[PDB]
Amino acid sequence: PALVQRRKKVAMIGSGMIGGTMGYLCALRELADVVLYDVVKGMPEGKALDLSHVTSVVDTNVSVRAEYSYEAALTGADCVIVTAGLTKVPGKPDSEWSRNDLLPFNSKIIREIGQNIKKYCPKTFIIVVTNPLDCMVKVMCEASGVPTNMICGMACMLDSGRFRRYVADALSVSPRDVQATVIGTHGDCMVPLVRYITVNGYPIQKFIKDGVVTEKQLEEIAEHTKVSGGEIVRFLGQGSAYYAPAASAVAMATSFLNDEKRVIPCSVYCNGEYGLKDMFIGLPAVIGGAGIERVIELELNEEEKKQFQKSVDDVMALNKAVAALQ
Amino acid sequence: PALVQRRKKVAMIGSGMIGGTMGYLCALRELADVVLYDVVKGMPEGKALDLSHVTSVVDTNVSVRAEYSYEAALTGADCVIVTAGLTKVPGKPDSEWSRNDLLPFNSKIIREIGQNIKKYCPKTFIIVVTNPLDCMVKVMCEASGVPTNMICGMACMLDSGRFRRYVADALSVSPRDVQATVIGTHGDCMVPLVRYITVNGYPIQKFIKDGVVTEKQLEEIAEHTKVSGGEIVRFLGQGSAYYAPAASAVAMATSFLNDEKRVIPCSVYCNGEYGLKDMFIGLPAVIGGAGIERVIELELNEEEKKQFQKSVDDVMALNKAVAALQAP
Amino acid sequence: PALVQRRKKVAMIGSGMIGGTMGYLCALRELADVVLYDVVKGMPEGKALDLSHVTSVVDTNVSVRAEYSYEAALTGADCVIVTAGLTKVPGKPDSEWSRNDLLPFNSKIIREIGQNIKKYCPKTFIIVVTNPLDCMVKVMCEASGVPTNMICGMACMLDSGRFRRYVADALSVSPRDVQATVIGTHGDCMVPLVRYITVNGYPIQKFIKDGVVTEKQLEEIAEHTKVSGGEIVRFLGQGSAYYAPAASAVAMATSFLNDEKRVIPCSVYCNGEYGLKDMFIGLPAVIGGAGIERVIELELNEEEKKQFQKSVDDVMALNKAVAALQ
Amino acid sequence: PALVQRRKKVAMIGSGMIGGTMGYLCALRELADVVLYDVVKGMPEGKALDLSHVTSVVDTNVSVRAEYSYEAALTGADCVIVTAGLTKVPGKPDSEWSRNDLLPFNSKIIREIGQNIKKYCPKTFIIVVTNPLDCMVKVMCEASGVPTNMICGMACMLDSGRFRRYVADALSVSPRDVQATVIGTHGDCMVPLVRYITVNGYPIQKFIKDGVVTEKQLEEIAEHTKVSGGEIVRFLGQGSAYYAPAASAVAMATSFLNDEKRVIPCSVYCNGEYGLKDMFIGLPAVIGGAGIERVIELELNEEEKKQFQKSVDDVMALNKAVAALQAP
Ligand SMILES: CC(=O)c1ccc[n+]([C@@H]2O[C@H](COP(=O)([O-])OP(=O)(O)OC[C@H]3O[C@@H](n4cnc5c(N)ncnc54)[C@H](O)[C@@H]3O)[C@@H](O)[C@H]2O)c1
Ligand SMILES: CC(=O)c1ccc[n+]([C@@H]2O[C@H](COP(=O)([O-])OP(=O)(O)OC[C@H]3O[C@@H](n4cnc5c(N)ncnc54)[C@H](O)[C@@H]3O)[C@@H](O)[C@H]2O)c1
Ligand SMILES: CC(=O)c1ccc[n+]([C@@H]2O[C@H](COP(=O)([O-])OP(=O)(O)OC[C@H]3O[C@@H](n4cnc5c(N)ncnc54)[C@H](O)[C@@H]3O)[C@@H](O)[C@H]2O)c1
Ligand SMILES: CC(=O)c1ccc[n+]([C@@H]2O[C@H](COP(=O)([O-])OP(=O)(O)OC[C@H]3O[C@@H](n4cnc5c(N)ncnc54)[C@H](O)[C@@H]3O)[C@@H](O)[C@H]2O)c1
Ligand SMILES: O=C([O-])C(=O)[O-]
Ligand SMILES: O=C([O-])C(=O)[O-]
Ligand SMILES: O=C([O-])C(=O)[O-]
Ligand SMILES: O=C([O-])C(=O)[O-]
Repeated sequence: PALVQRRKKVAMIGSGMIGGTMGYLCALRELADVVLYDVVKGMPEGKALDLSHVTSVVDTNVSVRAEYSYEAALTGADCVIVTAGLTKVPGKPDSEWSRNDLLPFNSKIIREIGQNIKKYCPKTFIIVVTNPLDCMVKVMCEASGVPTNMICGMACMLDSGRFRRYVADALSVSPRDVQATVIGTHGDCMVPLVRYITVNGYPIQKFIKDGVVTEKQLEEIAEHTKVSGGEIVRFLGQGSAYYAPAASAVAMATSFLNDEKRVIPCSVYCNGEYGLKDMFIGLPAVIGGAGIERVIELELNEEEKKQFQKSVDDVMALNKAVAALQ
Repeated sequence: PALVQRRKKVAMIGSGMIGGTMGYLCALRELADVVLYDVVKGMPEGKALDLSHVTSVVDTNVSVRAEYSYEAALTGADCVIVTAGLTKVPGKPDSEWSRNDLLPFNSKIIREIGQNIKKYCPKTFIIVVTNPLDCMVKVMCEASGVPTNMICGMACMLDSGRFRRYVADALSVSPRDVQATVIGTHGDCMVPLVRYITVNGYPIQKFIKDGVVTEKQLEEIAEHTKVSGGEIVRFLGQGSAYYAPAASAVAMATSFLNDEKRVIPCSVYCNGEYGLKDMFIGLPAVIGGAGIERVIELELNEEEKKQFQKSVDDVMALNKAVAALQAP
Repeated sequence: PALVQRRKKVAMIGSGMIGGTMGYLCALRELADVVLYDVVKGMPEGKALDLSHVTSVVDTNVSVRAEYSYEAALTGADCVIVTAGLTKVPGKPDSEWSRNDLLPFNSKIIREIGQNIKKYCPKTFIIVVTNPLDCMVKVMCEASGVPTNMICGMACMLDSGRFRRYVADALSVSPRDVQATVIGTHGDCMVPLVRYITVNGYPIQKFIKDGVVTEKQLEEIAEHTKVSGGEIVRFLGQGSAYYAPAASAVAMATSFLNDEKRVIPCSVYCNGEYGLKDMFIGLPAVIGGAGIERVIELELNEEEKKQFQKSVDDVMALNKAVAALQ
Repeated sequence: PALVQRRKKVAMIGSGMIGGTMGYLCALRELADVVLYDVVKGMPEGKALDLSHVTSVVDTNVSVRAEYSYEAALTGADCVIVTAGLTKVPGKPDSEWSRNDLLPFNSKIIREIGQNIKKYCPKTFIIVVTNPLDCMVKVMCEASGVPTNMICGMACMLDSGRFRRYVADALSVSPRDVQATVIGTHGDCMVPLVRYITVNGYPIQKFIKDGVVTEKQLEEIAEHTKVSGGEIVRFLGQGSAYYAPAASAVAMATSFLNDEKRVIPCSVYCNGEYGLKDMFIGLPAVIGGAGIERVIELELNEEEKKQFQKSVDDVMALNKAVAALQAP
């Protein structure tokens, strides 16, 4: 009869490794109907079929469909997750992999998508994934026109998860009980907050005194955290990480769709925090039904401010660069 | 043919509110086969049937059944969760409800159960719930004879859980991201560690400075945390809390059965921590497939040590009384 | 700021054994905000506190609270599950337990709740649990005035669940893969459809031929199914079943809230099925975002028609008794 | 202290698309520790790292590691899922994609892995995924030497899942409530049992008579089911389906590890069923803690027997050829 409860709808703009994987999580958990969009014809339909098949195997019921027009993909989307763009510069060695070099390639793609979001789903919650992340979020914000609390970028939840897993291993505890955060720009200048590491809220410092972990060891973990993306790029040979990036993005989408109010670091709009304005950078935030509801301005020690400033310079330089392109 | 992968088995010794509720969680998550045991005959069989029906409704497959003998209930249990005993003293005003008053009624029961565990499943992991919790864990340890890392009491995860829900409501965040801990003995002398509260590892002091919450609010929250049990007893009229207590005990059991190594505060054996020996008390610990794999010692400050020390005296006095009064 | 994604809200009208258990399921699964209402004061606040504490323990975030006024409990409820009423007749012996005897006591309670639903949440989905079920849904229908596709009674999913568990045990397979259905009036006249039992879609007859189970065994299971509610009443001593009943009603509400379109037997409004009109009785149905989306009319053999007619007569007499009372 | 509850361990031999995806399910659901093994160097390590990262994101705790020796990968494996092998013959047009063409490229690989299992984890439950499925299960069985109930092939759950999705869409109901099964060999000769389709036990015939679906519609659904694999091969351009295959394999692995006794059609050893001996073919079976605990023989009508006989003839032919060409 009259539909009273409508399933949530998530449009995956870009159906590569991450888009498909996020679609998988949606089908596995029955979180929402899924739309797979991409410029590559055919592939999206193959994945949609494969995913629709998953719903039977795992006894869930959501609709997964491919769409090749912006209008069909975006109309009615409660949340739009963008992964469209390149992951590596063509004809460039894995050792020279740089997220920033992707800017000239993905800038125009993010812009076009945002103009379409503005046209077809101006009230949606946008989650950007495309690199260089913090820069692409701004481009997306300017082109989409959505309120600044309704757009963010997935980056720091992934970096923090990496940070968390390494600490968890060192301590021999579930990463569920390791709170470790990475803030700043998603890249070599990201800032792992070693000082803020807690084990179920217990200061990491005590674990150092009790000899469970050493200061040197934690510093090495922070370093491993910064280069984890490039490490996977090198091991994989082709493309980059997608399982954790997909899981992080969906976690954020979920906190939004279910108004959970999780505390998740991500690339958020700056309203004066740290003296920053009209830009996006990775900071701890609360994601709820009204989108980004809080942005935490942590007190930084000398070393952290130093690293964060460099993170800020990197971002502002990238945004200057995009402004020069168009 | 031969069974190669056997389901885990959790024996609920006591099939009242909490025992039946824990049985429900196992059924809902297909966590393990469940055995319901109680001195009251008839009732656990009714709950076993009800619970077996749940498996159909939620598409899971675990066996849920009642056993009336200790031998049939305990044999083969990977984990034994004890809730057997009284929640309230007969003919006593809810205004006067006290967990310590139960000491005379539950001691004997807990001791008998431990003697049976020693007899039927000495390799099991024991999770005690029966109040007064910290004293009972010790009685259970002595009677069962299991290694000290294979036994604990469920309490602080519940107390921290309450602490967390209140903080989460004051900050408008998911309790998943509030790490608030309560240590000490489960009672009026429990120690809500207000100074240690974090929001995804971020010091609470930052939310205080930001003007989102005040120290005053936090202290009122710790006070609520402490009287949360009695509050529910008074509201309910009969019995006490069971939904969160059951979820707490099962989360601990799951961390054991799956070797998750989650960091959950519970009543654990002390062998030097905080200067305590031969006793159990609420402390942050790591629960893994080897039982209590680690007992965390926090750097308490003067005021905290004073409150913890009061908690220590209460349980030591009671343990001495129990030993003094024990039958040969 | 502006809330865009709002959690679903389910009101439990009646906070005894079943209302509290359903609240438990909502909190454990982060299914929806919960409201506990009851005529008894204090108790609902006690359970609400206990349940809110659960969210922390299992890392979910939903609001659980007690409300004493109908206006507070019902306003905004996406779904209302009614368990308000008695489970046993005061003074009557357990051996003489009957759902039909509860009619004089619960009919007035249900009618009042219906009028309050009309007033505060006419657009909600109503799931009645209070016995005598099929009769009570009718009472709720007339008093509430909601669309005929927006009200139903929970009973047969529970009866079928019991039916499936017993069959599952006889065959040594997961109940997940046993399709067993009970239709008719929730009572001694309920009709377990032995002939329609399938194991992952495979006819039960083949298993009979393979000697996995005998026809006599199936018939005894059908009988056990019929008397399961009383068997539990007798074993419990006080009250009746609540774990499976609660799970059954939440499964129904979930199929509604997420528009799953599950095929769940329940008490639904008849528009001519079996020649039944202006009444409610248990039949297989499809529950989705638009409430009862389809009612399935199975072909019945001679014995089934015979047993079903008794089911119909049972409930028609009950509805007759109610019109005489109010 | 001593570990008492050890996590389950699943070894993905072959860490391509399906192998990696199954590891994801294990990490997402905290089902078991995972070992990613492959002959391609580096790639498994990249995926293991990425999957270990997932555990933090979704708050679970299982170990995910890459292993380059058969011994490290296989020792202690409760279950081994083999996806090692080719998906398409190089240089052949997608329009000419045929699973049987893979036989000469994957048979030796499957045999080797089997030889290593016999040595390193003879008590494991083996789930083969590599095509051509039914023929590879037999090679694995002979090479590995495990009891016939401890090995099966994943295929019909996938085929049946596609079958169920299409029917569910036609009826506008959840696939959870559609029981549709495909038996026979995983290929063009697979048998979608249209006549056995039920909606929560209710026969599809009634929906035809009531005008909800048509005979042609169901026929197109059976046909669409048979060609689904190739359909995705052609759409994707490179490789073949992996999301549903992975979920089907892990669902089977889970029924074994949790002794759920789910009724899942899969490639199982035949000892008389439908008159077949010494071979594997897709049939409904019960998967539990003792591996394949029952194989269901369905009554087939004339047309079904004709089609099933056709799939039987295909696999027996191949099994014969494989044996003739096997290396000493
Ligand atoms: C911030 C962070 O943590 C993180 C982590 C991992 C990857 N990424 C980035 O996320 C992006 C996606 O990675 P991936 O999924 O592995 O990549 P990949 O598998 O290559 O898929 C990108 C997809 O987008 C498609 N595409 C290209 N142009 C367009 C366009 N105009 N409109 C729609 N689709 C288009 C492309 O055809 C392909 O299907 C890359 O830019 C990565 O660098 C970010
Ligand atoms: C530590 C903590 O956080 C916490 C929280 C809530 C309740 N509790 C305590 O946990 C216990 C159980 O709570 P409940 O389930 O609500 O209580 P309740 O519902 O009364 O059930 C206790 C059950 O144990 C049974 N019993 C009594 N004596 C024996 C015996 N000798 N052997 C076997 N069974 C027996 C009794 O018949 C009843 O079915 C009480 O002692 C509570 O105070 C502790
Ligand atoms: C159909 C089916 O399968 C099934 C299964 C089990 C129980 N039931 C019935 O479901 C109902 C609830 O069972 P229960 O929860 O176990 O029972 P119980 O635990 O007694 O709770 C019923 C609750 O409703 C309350 N109540 C009474 N009158 C009102 C009123 N006017 N307004 C609001 N609340 C009121 C009462 O105070 C109590 O808290 C009974 O009628 C049972 O017979 C049906
Ligand atoms: C039965 C069924 O339903 C089904 C469905 C989909 C795919 N499959 C088959 O499953 C297999 C794997 O598919 P995929 O994962 O998508 O493919 P793909 O991603 O290409 O991975 C196969 C992996 O195995 C590796 N490999 C090759 N030889 C060996 C060896 N000797 N030892 C260890 N690893 C080796 C190879 O390097 C690659 O990483 C193929 O044979 C498919 O045809 C079966
Ligand atoms: O951005 C990336 O590619 C990463 O960190 O995985
Ligand atoms: O011990 C108790 O009863 C409590 O805290 O709920
Ligand atoms: O209605 C009942 O009481 C039952 O069947 O459980
Ligand atoms: O076997 C296959 O590749 C399939 O059917 O997906």
